Amino acid sequence: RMKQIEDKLEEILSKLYHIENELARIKKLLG
Amino acid sequence: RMKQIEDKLEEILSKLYHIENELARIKKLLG
Amino acid sequence: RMKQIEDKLEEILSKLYHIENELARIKKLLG
Amino acid sequence: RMKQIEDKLEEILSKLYHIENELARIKKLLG
Repeated sequence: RMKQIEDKLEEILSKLYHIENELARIKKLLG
Repeated sequence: RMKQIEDKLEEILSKLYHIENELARIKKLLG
Repeated sequence: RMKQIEDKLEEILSKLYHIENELARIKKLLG
Repeated sequence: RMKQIEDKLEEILSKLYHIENELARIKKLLG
């Protein structure tokens, strides 16, 4: 339950990693 | 006390899925 | 120590709320 | 698990702060 809990949070922690990658493109796209 | 925990998680999940495509959209909007 | 966890998932939850808005605003501001 | 969960949540906290911060900017540029 708990290891399943900390697993979803490693998940959440990566998508979040992806969104900054993307505000990283946007910035390009916008000068 | 605890189903709540994994219930808010699927929900934090769902959001980031929303955000996912919003950025997709934003990327598109921009190029 | 388990109400702690939840009250954080909520403060995460909420920031995911505002995030949705920044991007729907960014979204309109170009389209 | 206890320390470990609350080693990640506050890494997601921190991260929401900066993705949020990053969007403030996207605003100000965009108008």
